[PDB]
Amino acid sequence: SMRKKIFKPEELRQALMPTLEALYRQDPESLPFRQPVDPQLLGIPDYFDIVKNPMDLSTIKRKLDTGQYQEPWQYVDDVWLMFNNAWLYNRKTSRVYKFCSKLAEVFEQEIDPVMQSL
Ligand SMILES: CCOc1ccc(C(C)=O)cc1-c1cccc(-c2nn[nH]n2)c1
Ligand SMILES: CCOc1ccc(C(C)=O)cc1-c1cccc(-c2nn[nH]n2)c1
Repeated sequence: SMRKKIFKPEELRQALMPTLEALYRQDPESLPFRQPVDPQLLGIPDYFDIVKNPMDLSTIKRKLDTGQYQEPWQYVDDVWLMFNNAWLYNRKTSRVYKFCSKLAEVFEQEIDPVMQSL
């Protein structure tokens, strides 16, 4: 049979937190992603029009710590949401877009063997 595995939040934290840590350890590349974008402080008033579902590393980390992910796919979705938001909002020539691309390469490398082990 093809059984759907049940995951406990503390098990997801142990398995998935290292993949998030790998993003945070990229410096300077993770710096734009460590806290929610504040459009007022960054002077980008159109941000929340373009980005309907903001996401950032601090939110993902707190969701892992506090057990808000029932399934690993939800964590993976939040990470790709964060990256796709940044590629959407920022220009291809921009520092943040290029940092995003680096983080996404790191994430793809880290998430695949972890998800295979899960
Ligand atoms: C909430 C802010 O989190 C961070 C901030 C900065 C940095 C840096 C400087 O690298 C790392 C984290 C972070 C994140 C998740 C896991 C871990 C971690 N878990 N076990 N070892 N490291 C470390
Ligand atoms: C100067 C333009 O900032 C941004 C533009 C877009 C976005 C996003 C994620 O779409 C993020 C930031 C941002 C936010 C906080 C810190 C930093 C930062 N701190 N050190 N280096 N970069 C960069």
